[PDB]
Amino acid sequence: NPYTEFKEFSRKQIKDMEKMFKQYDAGRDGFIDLMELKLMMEKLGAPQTHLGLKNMIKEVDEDFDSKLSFREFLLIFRKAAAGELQEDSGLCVLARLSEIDV
Ligand SMILES: [Ca+2]
Ligand SMILES: [Ca+2]
Repeated sequence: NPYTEFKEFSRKQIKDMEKMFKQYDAGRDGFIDLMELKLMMEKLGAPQTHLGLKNMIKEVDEDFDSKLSFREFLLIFRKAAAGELQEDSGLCVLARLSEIDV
């Protein structure tokens, strides 16, 4: 339940993040993998290097399967709002360029 874990976000914000997550999960498997993340960053207008994509995932990949669950996607926005993302890092750019202002 993301609504009890991520209290810093409104329901509308979480739903918007859910909508974006689902947009880029091309295979409907419930995850964003590296290839899917590559495509998302391309379509946001800020393509990332292969290693940069890997490092983006690694920062929030709590179950070490090299792909992002919806919970881990939310962790990106939590980190952005906790002041923990490095200036102009891939994750910072993702959070900025999404329509979601946390
Ligand atoms: Ca997927
Ligand atoms: Ca994972």
